Amino acid sequence: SNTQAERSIIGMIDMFHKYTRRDDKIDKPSLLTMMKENFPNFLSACDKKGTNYLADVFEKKDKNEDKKIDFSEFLSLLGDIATDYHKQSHGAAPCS
Amino acid sequence: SNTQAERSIIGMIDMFHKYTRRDDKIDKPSLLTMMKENFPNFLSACDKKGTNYLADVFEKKDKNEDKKIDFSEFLSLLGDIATDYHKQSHGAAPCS
Ligand SMILES: O=S(=O)(O)c1ccc2cc(N=C3C=CCC=C3)ccc2c1
Ligand SMILES: O=S(=O)(O)c1ccc2cc(N=C3C=CCC=C3)ccc2c1
Ligand SMILES: [Ca+2]
Ligand SMILES: [Ca+2]
Ligand SMILES: [Zn+2]
Ligand SMILES: [Zn+2]
Repeated sequence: SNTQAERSIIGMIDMFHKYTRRDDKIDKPSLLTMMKENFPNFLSACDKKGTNYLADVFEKKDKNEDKKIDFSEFLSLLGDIATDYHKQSHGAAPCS
Repeated sequence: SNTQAERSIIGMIDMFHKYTRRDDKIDKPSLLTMMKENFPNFLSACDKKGTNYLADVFEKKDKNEDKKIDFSEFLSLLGDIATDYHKQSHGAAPCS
């Protein structure tokens, strides 16, 4: 009875919870695994452009420098991926 | 060949573009239609709790007060919906 958009939001929370530790936050090796497992085509587009997105993603998104990615910082990471796909839809190259 | 997570991000951009005007932004009646069409179960949970989420969503999310919701403000709206589902998964009531 949920719509495609509601299922996508619910699945986003469930995806976060595949990778969290017991403090409900994602550490660095688990964040890189999450990216490889869930955004491999995005990552491959970046590599084609000469960008290794995994070299700096944790440092860029761990905004409070606690060495963990909490749910708010995870939303910001999904917002960056979504913003790259929105620029592509307007004719930008991937991973711009 | 895209994963479920990549399909969800792509579908999010496509959903934004169902509702934009020619300036790539969503006006107020189209934002309310988008919510009714895409998040009806979320909305129904809010109504059960006595909250009419559509009364104030535009005013809360139009952060630069230009009377349009641009892609950045649309991501913030999806982040609020996702944060409510993340609190529910931790045992909060819906639409808290
Ligand atoms: O046709 S599919 O490629 O299988 C597809 C997948 C997910 C979608 C998410 C959509 N909406 C979202 C809402 C909130 C967060 C992410 C996507 C809309 C359409 C979608 C379509
Ligand atoms: O089994 S389903 O209910 O049909 C489903 C639907 C969408 C998902 C999105 C997922 N990941 C997302 C990534 C980015 C933005 C939104 C969701 C993960 C699992 C999902 C599962
Ligand atoms: Ca952090
Ligand atoms: Ca605005
Ligand atoms: Zn959690
Ligand atoms: Zn656009």
